[PDB]
Amino acid sequence: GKVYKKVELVGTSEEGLEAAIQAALARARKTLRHLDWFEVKEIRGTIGEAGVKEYQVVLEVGFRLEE
Amino acid sequence: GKVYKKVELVGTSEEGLEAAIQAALARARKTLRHLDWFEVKEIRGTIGEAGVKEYQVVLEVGFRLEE
Amino acid sequence: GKVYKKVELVGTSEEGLEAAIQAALARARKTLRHLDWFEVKEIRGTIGEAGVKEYQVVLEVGFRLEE
Amino acid sequence: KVYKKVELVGTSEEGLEAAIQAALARARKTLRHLDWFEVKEIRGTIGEAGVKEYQVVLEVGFRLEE
Amino acid sequence: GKVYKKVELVGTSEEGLEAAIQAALARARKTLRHLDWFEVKEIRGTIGEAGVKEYQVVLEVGFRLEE
Amino acid sequence: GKVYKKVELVGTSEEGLEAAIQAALARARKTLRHLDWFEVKEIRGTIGEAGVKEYQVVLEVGFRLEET
Amino acid sequence: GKVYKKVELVGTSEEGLEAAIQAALARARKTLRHLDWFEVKEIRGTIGEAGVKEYQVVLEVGFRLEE
Amino acid sequence: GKVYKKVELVGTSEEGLEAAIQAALARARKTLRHLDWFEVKEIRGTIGEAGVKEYQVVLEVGFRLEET
Amino acid sequence: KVYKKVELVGTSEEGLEAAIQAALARARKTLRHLDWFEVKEIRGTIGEAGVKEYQVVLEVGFRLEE
Amino acid sequence: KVYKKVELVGTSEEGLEAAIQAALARARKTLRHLDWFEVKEIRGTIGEAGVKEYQVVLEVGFRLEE
Amino acid sequence: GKVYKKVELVGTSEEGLEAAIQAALARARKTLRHLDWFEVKEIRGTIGEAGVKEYQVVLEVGFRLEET
Amino acid sequence: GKVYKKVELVGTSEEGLEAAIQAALARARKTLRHLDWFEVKEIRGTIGEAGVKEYQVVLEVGFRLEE
Ligand SMILES: Cc1cc2nc3c(=O)[nH]c(=O)nc-3n(C[C@H](O)[C@H](O)[C@H](O)COP(=O)(O)OP(=O)(O)OC[C@H]3O[C@@H](n4cnc5c(N)ncnc54)[C@H](O)[C@@H]3O)c2cc1C
Ligand SMILES: Cc1cc2nc3c(=O)[nH]c(=O)nc-3n(C[C@H](O)[C@H](O)[C@H](O)COP(=O)(O)OP(=O)(O)OC[C@H]3O[C@@H](n4cnc5c(N)ncnc54)[C@H](O)[C@@H]3O)c2cc1C
Ligand SMILES: Cc1cc2nc3c(=O)[nH]c(=O)nc-3n(C[C@H](O)[C@H](O)[C@H](O)COP(=O)(O)OP(=O)(O)OC[C@H]3O[C@@H](n4cnc5c(N)ncnc54)[C@H](O)[C@@H]3O)c2cc1C
Ligand SMILES: Cc1cc2nc3c(=O)[nH]c(=O)nc-3n(C[C@H](O)[C@H](O)[C@H](O)COP(=O)(O)OP(=O)(O)OC[C@H]3O[C@@H](n4cnc5c(N)ncnc54)[C@H](O)[C@@H]3O)c2cc1C
Ligand SMILES: Cc1cc2nc3c(=O)[nH]c(=O)nc-3n(C[C@H](O)[C@H](O)[C@H](O)COP(=O)(O)OP(=O)(O)OC[C@H]3O[C@@H](n4cnc5c(N)ncnc54)[C@H](O)[C@@H]3O)c2cc1C
Ligand SMILES: Cc1cc2nc3c(=O)[nH]c(=O)nc-3n(C[C@H](O)[C@H](O)[C@H](O)COP(=O)(O)OP(=O)(O)OC[C@H]3O[C@@H](n4cnc5c(N)ncnc54)[C@H](O)[C@@H]3O)c2cc1C
Ligand SMILES: Cc1cc2nc3c(=O)[nH]c(=O)nc-3n(C[C@H](O)[C@H](O)[C@H](O)COP(=O)(O)OP(=O)(O)OC[C@H]3O[C@@H](n4cnc5c(N)ncnc54)[C@H](O)[C@@H]3O)c2cc1C
Ligand SMILES: Cc1cc2nc3c(=O)[nH]c(=O)nc-3n(C[C@H](O)[C@H](O)[C@H](O)COP(=O)(O)OP(=O)(O)OC[C@H]3O[C@@H](n4cnc5c(N)ncnc54)[C@H](O)[C@@H]3O)c2cc1C
Ligand SMILES: Cc1cc2nc3c(=O)[nH]c(=O)nc-3n(C[C@H](O)[C@H](O)[C@H](O)COP(=O)(O)OP(=O)(O)OC[C@H]3O[C@@H](n4cnc5c(N)ncnc54)[C@H](O)[C@@H]3O)c2cc1C
Ligand SMILES: Cc1cc2nc3c(=O)[nH]c(=O)nc-3n(C[C@H](O)[C@H](O)[C@H](O)COP(=O)(O)OP(=O)(O)OC[C@H]3O[C@@H](n4cnc5c(N)ncnc54)[C@H](O)[C@@H]3O)c2cc1C
Ligand SMILES: Cc1cc2nc3c(=O)[nH]c(=O)nc-3n(C[C@H](O)[C@H](O)[C@H](O)COP(=O)(O)OP(=O)(O)OC[C@H]3O[C@@H](n4cnc5c(N)ncnc54)[C@H](O)[C@@H]3O)c2cc1C
Ligand SMILES: Cc1cc2nc3c(=O)[nH]c(=O)nc-3n(C[C@H](O)[C@H](O)[C@H](O)COP(=O)(O)OP(=O)(O)OC[C@H]3O[C@@H](n4cnc5c(N)ncnc54)[C@H](O)[C@@H]3O)c2cc1C
Ligand SMILES: [K+]
Ligand SMILES: [K+]
Ligand SMILES: [K+]
Ligand SMILES: [K+]
Repeated sequence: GKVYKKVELVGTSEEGLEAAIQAALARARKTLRHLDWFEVKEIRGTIGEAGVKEYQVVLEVGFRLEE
Repeated sequence: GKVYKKVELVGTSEEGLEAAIQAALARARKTLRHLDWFEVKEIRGTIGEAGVKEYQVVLEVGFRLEE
Repeated sequence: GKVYKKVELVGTSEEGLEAAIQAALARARKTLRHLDWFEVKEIRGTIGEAGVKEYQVVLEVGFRLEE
Repeated sequence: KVYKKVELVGTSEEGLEAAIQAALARARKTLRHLDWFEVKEIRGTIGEAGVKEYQVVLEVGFRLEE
Repeated sequence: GKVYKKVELVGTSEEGLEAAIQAALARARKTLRHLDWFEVKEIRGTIGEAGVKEYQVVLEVGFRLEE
Repeated sequence: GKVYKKVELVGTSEEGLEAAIQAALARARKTLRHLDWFEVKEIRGTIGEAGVKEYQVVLEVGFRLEET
Repeated sequence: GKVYKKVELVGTSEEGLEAAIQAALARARKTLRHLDWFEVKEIRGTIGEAGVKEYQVVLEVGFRLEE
Repeated sequence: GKVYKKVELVGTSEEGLEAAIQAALARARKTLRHLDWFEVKEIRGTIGEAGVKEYQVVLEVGFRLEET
Repeated sequence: KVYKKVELVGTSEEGLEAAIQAALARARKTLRHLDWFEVKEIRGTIGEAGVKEYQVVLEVGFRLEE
Repeated sequence: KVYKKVELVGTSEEGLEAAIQAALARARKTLRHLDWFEVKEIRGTIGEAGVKEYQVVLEVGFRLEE
Repeated sequence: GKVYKKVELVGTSEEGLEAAIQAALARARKTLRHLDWFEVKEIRGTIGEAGVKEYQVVLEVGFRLEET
Repeated sequence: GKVYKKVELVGTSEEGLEAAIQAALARARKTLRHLDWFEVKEIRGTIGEAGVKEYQVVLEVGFRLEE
C-alpha cells in the first residue's frame, strides 16, 4: 500500500518547546511534501546567562512518498 | 497497603503540550476518582497547513483504588 | 483464540517488596477474574525517618477475558 | 479529543495476524471508536509440533466519548 | 572501508505484515541502490469495521553507498 | 523450585515470519528438552531482487531444566 | 581533554514545562559553574483540583569541571 | 585477557524473590564453573488463589571461562 | 521546589530490602530531605553457597535547600 | 537553526575509530555543516582471524541551510 | 531455513576495546563453529591506579548452526 | 553492608575513545576515592574539517563510599 518515510530533524528555539517543534516542521515543509505526523524523540538544550539558551527538540517527521 | 491503578490516555490540543495534558486529566476526572499523578510516555502529533495540527500527549494517569 | 487483558497496578506496603506485590494482587482479585500472571515494571518507594517508608511495586497483571 | 489505550493479548494457533484479529474482535465487544493498535510483544507457547499458541501483546487505542 | 546508509520507512498494506514489509522494500528499490538488509522497528496499524484496516510496519532499510 | 533456561536463536525462512519462527523451534527440538515458550526479540532480514530475500526472527526460547 | 559532569535534577512548576526546566537550571547555577547543556529524562507531575498541580521535569544538567 | 560467559536462567520459588534467585544459582552450580555475578533482567510470576503462586526471576549469570 | 537525584548501590548479604536500607542509611549521613527512591538494577556476586552479596542500584531523590 | 540527522554505518578492518572516520568522510561528500555524531551500535563480522570488519552505526547531525 | 545461535560473552583486555572484542572472539573459536557476526551490548571496565585497569566488552556472538 | 556511589561524567579527547575514557577517570581520581568500575552509557562527538574533532564518552563511575 502507501509507503511513508521518516526523517529526523532537530528544531531549536530560544522561546519554548512548541516553538522548536514548529520551527522544524516549517523547515521540513520547504522541501518535503505530504507531511503527516511527528514524534518527539528527545528534548534537550543549551544553557546560558538567561538559563535556557536554546531549546532543542529532536523529532521524527513522517510523510507520504509518491509513486 | 494502598493500591493504585494506572490508565493510559492520550490528550490532544491544537494549542500546546500543557493544554493536551490538561485535556486528558480533565477527561479522566469525569469517571475516575482519587487522581494522584501522571507520567508522560510520548509526545507526538499531526501536521497540517498551520504546521502542528494536533499535539498528542500520551500519558499514564495514576489514581488510588478504593477498598 | 483466547484473549487476555493486562492492567497496570501499583501495589504498596510498608512490609516489603513481596508484600507490595501481594497487595496489588489482592486488590486485583476483587474485580478481575481468571488472574494468571504478573510482570514487575518498576520498584520504587518513599523514604522515612529511618529508611524505606513505603515500598511501591508497579506491575502488569494479566488475566483471561471471558466469553 | 481524548483517547484511551488498553493492553490486550490476542492468541491463535494459526498465526500472527489471526492473533491480532482475535484481540481486536474482543475489544469491539465493549469498546467503541477503535482507531489504532501497536504491537508491544510477540511471543508464544511451544508444543511437540513447534508453535502451539501465537501470542501478540498489543495496545489498542480508541476515542473516549465526550 | 565501505559505508552503508539506513533510511526509515513505514510500509503499509491491508493484506498483512509481510505485505507491509514488502511494500516498503518495493518503494525503497525505486530510488535506493544496493539494498542489503532491513530491521523492523515497530508493528502497528489502524482498526476498521471488522478488524485490522491497515497494517503499518516501521523499518530501517540498510544499503551500501556508492563511490 | 523449578528452573528454566533461555537460549537465543535466529530462525530464518524465505517464506515468512511464522516459518522463520518455526525453523528456530524445530532446530531447538533436536538437542533441547521441555521447550515451553518463546519471545521474539527482533525481526529483520535480507533484501533481494524481489524484495525480502530471507526473513530473520531473533528469539529467546525458554525451556525447563531437569530437576537436580 | 575537558571533562564534564552530569547531575540529575527535578524542576517543578505549577505553570508549565519550560518554567519547570528554568527552575531547575536557576537552582543549578547557585552552586554549579560552567553549566553547558541539559537533557530531559522524564516529564511527570501531580494532579489536583485544578488538573495539573505540579509539573515535574527530570533532567540531566551537564557542566564542565575545572582542573 | 580473561573471557566470561553469560547464561540466562529463570529461577522460581513459591517463597520469594531471594529464594527464586538462589534456585537459579543452585542449578547453575551443577554444570557450570567459576560463577561470579548475576544480573536480574525481569521479575514476574504466576497468580493463584492466595496471590502469588510462583515468583519467577529472570537473570543473567556471569562466569569465567577456562584459559585457552 | 527543586529536587536532586543521586545514584547509590546498596549491598547486603541478607537480601534485597537490607541492601536498599544500607544505601538509604548512608544517604542520610550527608543528604537532607530524602523523599523517594527508584530501583534501577538488582544484581550481585556469587559464592560457594549461592548469593554472596546482593547489590541494589538505586536513584535517591531529595529536596534541595532554597 | 534546524538540524537534520542521518544514519550511516562506517566500516573498517582496522578498528572503531577508523570505521567512524569512514562514515564521516562519506557524509562530507554530500552534506554540509557537519556538527556532531552519536554512536548507536557497534557490531561487526567474524573471520578466521577474529574481527573481519568493524561496523559502527551512527547518527550524524548537521545544520540545514535556511 | 538456516538457523543461527547467539551466545553472550564478555571479552576483557588491559590494552583496549578492540583487544577485548578480539579476546572474546578468540575464545569463541575454541569450541564453536561458523562464527559470523558480533554485537556489542555493553562497554564497561575496572579502575586501577593508572586509570582503566581492564576493559570489558559484553557482546553477543552469532554463529550458524549445522543443518538437521 | 558496603555502599557505592555512581557519578556520571563525560570524558573528552581528540585522541580517541580510550583517551576520552581515560580523561574522565583521571579527573574522577582527583576528588573521588576507592574508584572501582565504570560503565559506558554513550559514545558521541563533534565533527571537524577532516573527521572527528572531539570524542565524547559518557560514563558512570562507581566507587566505594567511606565510613
Ligand atoms: C507509523 C505511523 C505512525 C503514525 N502516527 C500518528 C500519530 O501519532 N497521530 C496521528 O493522528 N496520526 C498518525 N499517523 C497517521 C498519519 O498522520 C496519516 O493520517 C495517515 O498515515 C494517512 O496519511 P495519507 O496517506 O493521507 O497521507 P497524506 O500526505 O495526508 O496524503 C496526501 C495529502 O497530502 C497533502 N499535502 C500535499 N502537499 C503537502 C505538503 N507539502 N505538506 C503537507 N501536506 C501536503 C494533500 O493536501 C493531500 O490531502 C501515523 C501513521 C503511520 C504509518
Ligand atoms: C508508582 C508511583 C509513582 C508516583 N509518582 C509521583 C510523581 O511523579 N510525583 C509526585 O509528586 N508524586 C508521585 N507519587 C505520589 C502520589 O502522587 C501520591 O502523593 C501518593 O501515592 C499518595 O496518594 P494517596 O494515597 O494520598 O491518594 P489520594 O487519591 O490522594 O487519596 C485520597 C484523596 O483523594 C482525593 N480525591 C477524591 N476524589 C478525587 C478526584 N475525583 N480526583 C482527584 N482527587 C480526588 C481526596 O480529596 C483525598 O484527599 C507516585 C506514587 C506511586 C505509587
Ligand atoms: C503474554 C503472556 C505472558 C505470560 N507470561 C507468563 C509468565 O511470566 N509466567 C508464567 O508462568 N505464565 C505466563 N503466561 C501464562 C499464563 O499465566 C497462563 O498460564 C496462560 O495464559 C493460560 O491461561 P488460561 O487460559 O488457563 O487462563 P485461566 O485464567 O487460568 O482460566 C480460567 C481459570 O480461572 C479460574 N478462576 C477465575 N476466577 C476465579 C475465582 N474467582 N476463584 C477461583 N478460580 C477462578 C478458573 O477456576 C479457571 O481454572 C503468559 C501468557 C501470556 C499470553
Ligand atoms: C497517540 C496516537 C497514536 C496514533 N497512532 C496511529 C498509527 O500508528 N497509525 C495510524 O494510521 N493512525 C494512528 N493514529 C490516528 C488514529 O488512527 C485516528 O485516525 C485519529 O486518532 C482520529 O480518530 P477519530 O477521532 O476519528 O476517532 P474514531 O473512533 O474514528 O471516530 C468515531 C468512529 O467510530 C466508529 N465506530 C464506533 N463504534 C463502532 C463499532 N462498534 N463498529 C464499527 N465502527 C464503530 C464510527 O463508525 C466512527 O467512524 C494515532 C492517534 C493517536 C492520538
Ligand atoms: C549494521 C549492519 C547490520 C546488518 N544486519 C544484517 C542482518 O540483519 N541480516 C543479514 O543477513 N545481513 C545483515 N548485514 C549484512 C548486509 O546485508 C550485507 O550482506 C553486508 O553489509 C555486505 O554488503 P555489500 O557490501 O555486499 O553490499 P551490496 O549492496 O550487496 O553490494 C552491491 C550489490 O548491489 C547489487 N545491486 C544494486 N543495485 C541493484 C539493482 N538496481 N539491480 C540489481 N542489482 C543491484 C549489485 O549487483 C551488487 O551485487 C548487516 C550489515 C551492517 C553493516
Ligand atoms: C520467565 C517466564 C516467561 C514465560 N512466558 C510465557 C509466555 O509468554 N506465554 C505462555 O503461555 N507461557 C509462558 N510461560 C509459561 C511456560 O510456557 C510454562 O507453561 C510454565 O513455565 C510451566 O512449565 P513446566 O514446568 O510445565 O515445563 P515443562 O515440563 O517443560 O512443560 C512441558 C513441555 O515440555 C515439552 N517437552 C516434553 N518432552 C519434550 C521432549 N522430549 N523434547 C522437547 N520438548 C519436550 C512439551 O512440548 C511441553 O511444552 C513463561 C514462564 C516463565 C518462567
Ligand atoms: C555528552 C555531551 C552532550 C552534549 N549535548 C549538547 C546538546 O544537546 N546541545 C548543544 O547545543 N550542545 C551540547 N553539548 C555541547 C556543550 O553544550 C558545550 O558547547 C561543549 O561541551 C563545550 O563546552 P565548554 O568546554 O566550552 O564549557 P564551558 O563551561 O562553556 O566553558 C567555560 C565557560 O563557562 C562559562 N561560565 C562560567 N561560570 C558559569 C556559570 N556559573 N554558569 C554557566 N556558564 C558559566 C564562562 O563564561 C566560559 O565561557 C554536549 C556536550 C557533551 C560532552
Ligand atoms: C561484564 C561484567 C559485569 C560484572 N558485574 C559485577 C557486578 O554486578 N557486581 C560485582 O560485585 N562484580 C561484578 N563483576 C566482577 C565479577 O563478579 C568478578 O569479581 C571479576 O570478573 C573477576 O572474576 P575472576 O576473574 O576472579 O573469576 P573466577 O575465577 O570465576 O572467580 C572465582 C569465582 O569462582 C567460583 N568458583 C570456583 N570454583 C568453582 C566451582 N568448582 N564451581 C562453581 N563456582 C566455582 C567462586 O565461587 C568465585 O566466585 C562483573 C564482571 C564483568 C566482566
Ligand atoms: C521526579 C519525582 C518522582 C517522585 N516519585 C515518587 C514515587 O515513586 N513515590 C512516591 O510516593 N512519591 C514520589 N515523589 C514524591 C516525593 O516522595 C515527595 O512526596 C514530594 O517530592 C514532596 O516532597 P517535599 O517537598 O515534601 O520534601 P521533604 O524532603 O519531605 O521536605 C522536608 C522534610 O525533610 C525531613 N528531613 C530532613 N532531614 C531529615 C533527617 N535528617 N531525618 C529525618 N527527616 C529529615 C523533614 O522532617 C521534613 O518533613 C516524587 C517526586 C518527584 C519530583
Ligand atoms: C540535538 C543536538 C545534539 C547535539 N549533541 C552534541 C554532542 O554530543 N556534543 C557536542 O559537543 N555538541 C553537540 N551539539 C552541538 C553541535 O555540535 C553544534 O555545536 C551546534 O549545533 C551549533 O552548530 P552550528 O549552528 O554552529 O553549525 P555549523 O555546521 O558548525 O555551522 C557552519 C560551519 O560548517 C562548516 N562547514 C560546512 N561545510 C563544510 C565542509 N565541506 N568542510 C568543512 N567545514 C564545512 C563551516 O566552515 C562553518 O564553520 C548538539 C546539537 C543538537 C541540536
Ligand atoms: C540476526 C542477524 C544479524 C546479523 N547481523 C550482521 C551484522 O551486524 N553485520 C554483518 O555484516 N552481517 C550480519 N549478519 C550476517 C551474517 O554475518 C552472515 O553473513 C549471514 O547470516 C550468512 O551466514 P552463513 O549462512 O554464511 O553462515 P556460516 O556458514 O557460518 O558462514 C561462514 C562463516 O563460518 C566461519 N567458519 C567456518 N568454518 C569455521 C570453523 N571451523 N571454526 C570457526 N568459524 C568457522 C567463517 O569464518 C565464516 O565467517 C547477521 C545475520 C543475522 C541472522
Ligand atoms: C553495581 C555494581 C556493578 C559492578 N560492575 C563491575 C564491572 O562492570 N566490572 C568489574 O570487574 N567489577 C564490577 N563491580 C565490582 C567492583 O569493581 C568492585 O570490585 C567491588 O564492588 C568491590 O569493591 P571494594 O569494596 O573492594 O572497593 P575498593 O574501592 O576496591 O576498596 C578500597 C580500596 O580503594 C583503594 N584506594 C582508594 N583511594 C585510593 C588512592 N587515592 N590511592 C590508592 N588506593 C586507593 C584502597 O587502597 C583499597 O584497596 C561492580 C560492583 C557493583 C556494586
Ligand atoms: K510547553
Ligand atoms: K505474518
Ligand atoms: K524480597
Ligand atoms: K578504540
